[PDB]
Amino acid sequence: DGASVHKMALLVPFRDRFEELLQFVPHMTAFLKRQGVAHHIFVLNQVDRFRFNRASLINVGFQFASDVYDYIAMHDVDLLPLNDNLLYEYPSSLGPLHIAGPKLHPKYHYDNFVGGILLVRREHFKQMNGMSNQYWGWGLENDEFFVRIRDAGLQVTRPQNIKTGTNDTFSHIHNRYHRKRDTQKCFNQKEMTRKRDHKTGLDNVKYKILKVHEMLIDQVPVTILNILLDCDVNKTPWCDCS
Ligand SMILES: O=c1ccn([C@@H]2O[C@H](COP(=O)(O)OP(=O)(O)O[C@H]3O[C@H](CO)[C@H](O)[C@H](O)[C@H]3O)[C@@H](O)[C@H]2O)c(=O)[nH]1
Ligand SMILES: [Mn+2]
Repeated sequence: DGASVHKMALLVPFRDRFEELLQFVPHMTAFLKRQGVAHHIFVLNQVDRFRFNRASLINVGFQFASDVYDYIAMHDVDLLPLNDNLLYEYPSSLGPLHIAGPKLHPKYHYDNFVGGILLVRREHFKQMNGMSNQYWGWGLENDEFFVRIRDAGLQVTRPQNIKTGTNDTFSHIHNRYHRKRDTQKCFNQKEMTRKRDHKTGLDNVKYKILKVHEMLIDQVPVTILNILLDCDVNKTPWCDCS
């Protein structure tokens, strides 16, 4: 019959979370198969020694993923949906589809939280020049992206009529001592990362993909990108506070 189907690039920024990944892959694969979502998991493995930069990794994963994927899911590796009514569907013309809304997320409950699991059309992501590159270490990168969404004249949509709440919609298995949040600030990080970034994004992220690995986990194919991010210490020296 030849019908076209939407295809989701599941982008998972990643470093030192193997145990999480082993739970993530079978869970998401089963979950998405149940709702018939065609997709592939890309593990975006940061292999430079700078601080963790999930936003730049997402930009890299976006560039790498084939054009056949017409939308992406920017997805934390430790955050699993427990409710089948969370549809990972092709977002509407309105803008990004935010799965892990503040009324459903176990921890983050502010109105404009768009983190955890955020689905974006290829065209919309392109239109916004992707994510800022200036976020090294934990925090703020999704909040700046929220402003990009608005500046592009788009809106965030979230699932409606979800009956579960903050305690039973997602599993967030992330112990703050086990997997520490890198909240250090150095140089003028605080002042700079709190400012909207009109200068960097998808179009100027600097990197090399050193290696592409094809992995199977219990028969499920997953792609690993070993990504070497570059840091310009003349611009973002807080990529390394050592
Ligand atoms: O050293 C790290 C740090 C993070 N991650 C990945 O990045 C994801 C998000 O990082 P955290 O789990 O450490 O932070 P939070 O639990 O506070 O998550 C929220 O805060 C982050 C702010 O940086 C992101 O916005 C994220 O989407 C949002 O759900 C992780 O799940 C994991 O997939 C790694 O792989 N290695
Ligand atoms: Mn987490």
